[PDB]
Amino acid sequence: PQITLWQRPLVTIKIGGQLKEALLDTGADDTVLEEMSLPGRWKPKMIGGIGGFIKVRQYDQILIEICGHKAIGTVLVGPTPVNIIGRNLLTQIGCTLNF
Amino acid sequence: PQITLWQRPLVTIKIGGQLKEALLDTGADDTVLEEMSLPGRWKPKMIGGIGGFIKVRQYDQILIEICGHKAIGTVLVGPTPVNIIGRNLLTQIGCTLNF
Ligand SMILES: CC(C)(C)OC(=O)N[C@@H](Cc1ccccc1)[C@H](O)CN[C@@H](Cc1ccccc1)C(=O)N[C@@H](CCC(=O)O)C(=O)N[C@@H](Cc1ccccc1)C(N)=O
Repeated sequence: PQITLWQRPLVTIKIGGQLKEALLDTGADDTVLEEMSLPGRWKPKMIGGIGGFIKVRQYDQILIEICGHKAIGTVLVGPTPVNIIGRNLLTQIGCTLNF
Repeated sequence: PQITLWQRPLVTIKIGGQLKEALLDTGADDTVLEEMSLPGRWKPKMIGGIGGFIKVRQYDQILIEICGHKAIGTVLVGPTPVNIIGRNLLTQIGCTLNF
């Protein structure tokens, strides 16, 4: 699809059998989900944003469905206020900016 | 034009007589620029992202040129690590997400 930006580019995703809303973020290298019940092993990570920094949980090769389009890749889980879909997944589902 | 997301979607902006590089960010409601010589009156403000919050200086009705495209709007100035073009200005240049 095509999405205009008058509103947040919020979308439905499905991950670890659960349905969640998530923001399509071109300013994010990574995908960061709020605290959630995810299965598998992980590795400790530190990431940065406008406010400062937070510690995440690195989940690799995780399946996720974004607006009907499936992708596998790294998913970070931590103290973020919004679920964020970053370029590691945005490239996957073939998403582009247009103007 | 069309911008894929294999690399950060960085663009050349001109503002206040000066040339900078700014990141096209669909996850940002607002435009936030690093500290810069900007003329005029402004108003304190507090904003948040991953990591926490920063206080910015708010400039209303500032002209800015993005990849050739002229737009006028609010620009925020403060301790952001990088230049961010937000949805307030992204609408003004007809920018959309596509996938
Ligand atoms: C900037 C304002 C107007 C306050 O909006 C946001 O903060 N919007 C955020 C959405 C949000 C919604 C609700 C609540 C809080 C936040 C986006 O995530 C903003 N996108 C960029 C804004 C930005 C870019 C560059 C520098 C500072 C700030 C971002 O933080 N991108 C992060 C997303 C998190 C992530 O990718 O894991 C990023 O790529 N961070 C990199 C790059 C980096 C590294 C170290 C320091 C600074 C940046 C990283 N791997 O840490």
